[PDB]
Amino acid sequence: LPYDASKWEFPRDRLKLGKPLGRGAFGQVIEADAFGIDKTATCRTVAVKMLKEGATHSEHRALMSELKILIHIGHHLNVVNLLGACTKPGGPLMVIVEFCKFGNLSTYLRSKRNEFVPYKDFLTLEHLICYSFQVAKGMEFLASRKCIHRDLAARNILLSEKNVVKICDFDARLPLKWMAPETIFDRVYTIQSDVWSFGVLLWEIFSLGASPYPGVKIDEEFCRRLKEGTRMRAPDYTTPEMYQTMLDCWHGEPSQRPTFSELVEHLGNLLQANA
Repeated sequence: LPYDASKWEFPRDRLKLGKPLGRGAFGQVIEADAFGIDKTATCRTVAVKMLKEGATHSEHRALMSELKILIHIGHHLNVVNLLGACTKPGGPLMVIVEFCKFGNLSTYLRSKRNEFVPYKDFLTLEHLICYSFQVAKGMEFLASRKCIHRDLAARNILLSEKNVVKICDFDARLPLKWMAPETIFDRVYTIQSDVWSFGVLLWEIFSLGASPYPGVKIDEEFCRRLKEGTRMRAPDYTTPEMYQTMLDCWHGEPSQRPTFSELVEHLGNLLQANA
């Protein structure tokens, strides 16, 4: 796949690496200041995806692959965007993306259970609904580019400066809890199964950062219930209409669940109705 170096290549000497933002079995992210990464004379903090010390050609083919997908996907305010890359000889392959200072959404929300009042420092129904709305914008975009997230959860939503929230990958979690029933069973992954996932994320937003299916067992009977119509109860901070939206996204038939386009319209209505 082509890599237009004129548009994307950024000089390693303009990149100053800082503290690691995360690790993994293959990749690793690390904070960094890049000068003029957006054509202006400013030092901008960014997130750098680079390989680990001793990474193989397939780990190398992987980072490079994800680089082209990012270039493919394109730009959207509600995704963690590609800013530039270091691919030429004389250094480590590095994929520079936007840095989101507040971290994933779940961890952030949990931290604000004390700083939250439905209506008026504090979060409010407007925040929770604005984050939901933004994630639907972000997903309507990815769906437009014909991408499927496969694991849409709040830990994969990062919070930046303005209350802008961005999707990435576009304490632990049990990823099965976000899986639509046909995905769990027939193992299919479609955007309509991302909407189910979206519904679980909404639930996380209004439970202020909680784990779905509170203390329930994920046995084969769990997936039976789930396939028959069993569903989570309203989280402590939802709006009845936000909960109704969860039930919609959790529809048995993927075709009957709303489309992200439909959800952007609906959440825009709820948001504006919020005032």
